[PDB]
Amino acid sequence: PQAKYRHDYRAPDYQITDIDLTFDLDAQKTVVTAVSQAVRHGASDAPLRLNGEDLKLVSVHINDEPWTAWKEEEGALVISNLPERFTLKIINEISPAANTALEGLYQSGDALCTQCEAEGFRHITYYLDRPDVLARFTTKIIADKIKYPFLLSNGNRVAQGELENGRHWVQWQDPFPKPCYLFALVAGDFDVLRDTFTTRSGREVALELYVDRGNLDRAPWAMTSLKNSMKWDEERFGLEYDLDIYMIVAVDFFNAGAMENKGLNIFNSKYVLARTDTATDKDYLDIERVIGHEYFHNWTGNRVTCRDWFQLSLKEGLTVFRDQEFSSDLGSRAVNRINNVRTMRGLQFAEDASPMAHPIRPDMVIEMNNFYTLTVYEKGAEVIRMIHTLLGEENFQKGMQLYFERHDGSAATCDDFVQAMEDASNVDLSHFRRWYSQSGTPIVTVKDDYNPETEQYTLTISQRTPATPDQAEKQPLHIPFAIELYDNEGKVIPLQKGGHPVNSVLNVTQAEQTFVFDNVYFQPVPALLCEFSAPVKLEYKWSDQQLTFLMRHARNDFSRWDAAQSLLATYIKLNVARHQQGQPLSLPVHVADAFRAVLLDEKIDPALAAEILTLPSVNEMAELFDIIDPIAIAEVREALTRTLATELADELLAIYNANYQSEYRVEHEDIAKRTLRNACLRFLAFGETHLADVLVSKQFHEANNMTDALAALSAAVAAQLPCRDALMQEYDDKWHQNGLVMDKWFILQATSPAANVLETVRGLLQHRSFTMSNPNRIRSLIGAFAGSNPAAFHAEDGSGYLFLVEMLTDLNSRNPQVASRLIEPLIRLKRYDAKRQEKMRAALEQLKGLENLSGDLYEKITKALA
Ligand SMILES: CC(C)C[C@H](N)C(=O)O
Ligand code: NA
Ligand code: NA
Ligand code: NA
Ligand code: NA
Ligand code: NA
Ligand code: NA
Ligand code: NA
Ligand code: NA
Ligand code: NA
Ligand code: NA
Ligand code: NA
Ligand SMILES: [Zn+2]
Repeated sequence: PQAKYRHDYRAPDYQITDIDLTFDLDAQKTVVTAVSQAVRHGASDAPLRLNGEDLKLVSVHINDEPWTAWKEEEGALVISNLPERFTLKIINEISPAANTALEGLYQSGDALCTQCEAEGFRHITYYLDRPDVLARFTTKIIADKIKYPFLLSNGNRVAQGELENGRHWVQWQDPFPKPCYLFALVAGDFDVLRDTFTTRSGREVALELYVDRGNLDRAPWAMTSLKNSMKWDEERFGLEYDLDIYMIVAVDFFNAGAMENKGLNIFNSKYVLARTDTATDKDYLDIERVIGHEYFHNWTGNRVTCRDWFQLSLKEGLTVFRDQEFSSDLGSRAVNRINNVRTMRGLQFAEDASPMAHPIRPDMVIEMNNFYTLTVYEKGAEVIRMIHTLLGEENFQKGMQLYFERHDGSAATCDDFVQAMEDASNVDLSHFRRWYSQSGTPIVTVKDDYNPETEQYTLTISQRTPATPDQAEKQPLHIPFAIELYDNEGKVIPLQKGGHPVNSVLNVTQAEQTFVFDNVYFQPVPALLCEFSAPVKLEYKWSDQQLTFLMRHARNDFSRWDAAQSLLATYIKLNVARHQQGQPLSLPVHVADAFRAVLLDEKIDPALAAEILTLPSVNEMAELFDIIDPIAIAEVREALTRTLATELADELLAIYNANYQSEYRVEHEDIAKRTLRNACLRFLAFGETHLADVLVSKQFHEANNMTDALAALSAAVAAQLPCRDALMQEYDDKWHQNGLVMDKWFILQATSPAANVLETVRGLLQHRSFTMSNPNRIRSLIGAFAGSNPAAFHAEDGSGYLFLVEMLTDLNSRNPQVASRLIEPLIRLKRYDAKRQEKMRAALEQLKGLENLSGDLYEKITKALA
């Protein structure tokens, strides 16, 4: 399997302008008839090369003439001797029931549905399966009426009929030209939640959410969130929906989260279905996020699409940015920002130091489904947010408007978007463009000096990006570096120089530079990299007192949280070293007192307090170190929790009781209170055992919502409380028939700190609620074990690695996309000690030798073993 390179992009030899599809649907054998109107742009002797995978070709016609000048090659149908313009007709057969990979047309329970992004449409018929080929689609679907009473595709229904033998048909038309990755088809029997939204200018849009029979009680929040997405896009970005109908279909078998197929989004049911007894606050907010995300793609992705897949971030980084702004505007901006930063520092930074490192706009790709990454998505969004930071909101929106004005109806590039932003704002983004082409995380080193004689404060800022596995050459970036200087009373010192205000976003563009501020009347405590203003590692020699001062005084909530993270980081590192020496946890009294102050400060937003009181995950902890000791990290996180639970016991219980709420509501103030309360409960669970057991079991049994029940159950597991087994069995007995709800329980099994967790996880492969056929089950058990139980996954005997090899041996053949997702923990081997590294290598070597190794795994394994 051969890499493709961005620099090899060339406009296509042929275009397709219109495609008429007919599906004669059956799960065992579907017959597809595709009639395309084509135009040659290249040389008269260049053949038409159509992509196709696992198709059974029945016939090829060119202007109704059966064609002889063609051949099939690996992954292609190559047609020679064509006129300049012509009708292509292909008939081919496919087999949805055999499609375990869930790419193309496949079966989800009794439904048939598609997933075409990135290169799935070629599993349906022979086509120019590349996103710079846009065409107007009409789609006729013919099927058994009892099995498939609903037959859906993109756009509007234009024709309908009934046939003999209990078959019927429906034809759809979508007036907007699209790349084929945005094609969708769904067939099945559903309950349908129907509603309407009227856009700002008066267009009435029929909203239809299709869910499995019996699930309509779990549909209203997703519908509500769609309507909120539509309104918000109008208010913030001035964008309205452009069709008559908006359909969403929730399917249980889906490799990823959700898909923005024009007018017919297809969602993993995990990001649709919610009721207060089945879904947590975090599920509600995830659903809101993802519904929004796919909606936002209607403009950033569909009305302007991608020229080639190396431009994926053009839509994904921008659309994540939009989903984050949506979430932030509707909810707590601080909490949104905190948690996006946790993901960047804790998961994205790890990718950017791994063998799979790539720039947000990749240069080389073997399997494009491997590049739906933290980097393309989350770091992509940080790059868009940097543009926002540099331009300001009004200029940013002018840029968005210029982008759409230039590129509406076409496929564009990352560079086109940056150019629009530059031209509309008159901000020079030439240097900035290097964020698109350079991989790895910049390290920004800051030193300071205060000169009491001149009242000048000098920051000396330096940057460098270390080399990564993919790029040996690195250069300085245009880093927007936001600061705020605090005096001894906690007030902001105005930033200025030579009598002029200075913008608080510093342009850090060189390897080294100095910034000098005047009229600095007191030695400042700085807030540096405010609101994580660039996706960089910050090296600054903070004192504990500067950090506790920020936790008390900083103006932005985010900076209060971030100061706490820097305070903890020091002691996390101390205590990992101590764990390796066999020593107890050491923590200064003044660090504990800082957290006591947060617990007792009645001015602090509970949402913020809750996040300060949520320790960094084991993934965020791992980013503090060059070589990761995952056992020491897990034990340190546990010991730090135990120490704070003891020290803060009375305060924790008082805050726990004070935030009790008898009504459950999905409302942001209520969520914040509950999050603080359950944060307190987490510490209490790790305190004196008897009290813990009582609090936790009572919360579980008395909870009137899944947030409170799960928080209690999760604490019982994490602290290994006496009540654990009984509560876990109760949840199983009550919820085993509900896969989404059981996913939570599988995650808690997989992430258990118990000594025999791997034995228990292996046994759960035979659980009544588990199946290797369902990506969500796989990810909640196997994936959570490998990815979120690094202490057990990285057990010294290598047992974790061998278990993952066994699972991947199956998944490599069954569902390579899910396999590739699950291999990630193994490809980080260079972060671990020599002995783990050798075992991880031997596991990778074994996988490399699989018969029929998928391209998905091959790409990652070869990078890892280099
Ligand atoms: C591969 C696709 C399911 C990903 C989708 N375009 C998203 O960003 O939500
Ligand atoms: Na020709
Ligand atoms: Na076209
Ligand atoms: Na799109
Ligand atoms: Na808000
Ligand atoms: Na996240
Ligand atoms: Na988020
Ligand atoms: Na593939
Ligand atoms: Na420029
Ligand atoms: Na200094
Ligand atoms: Na990490
Ligand atoms: Na089972
Ligand atoms: Zn997306």
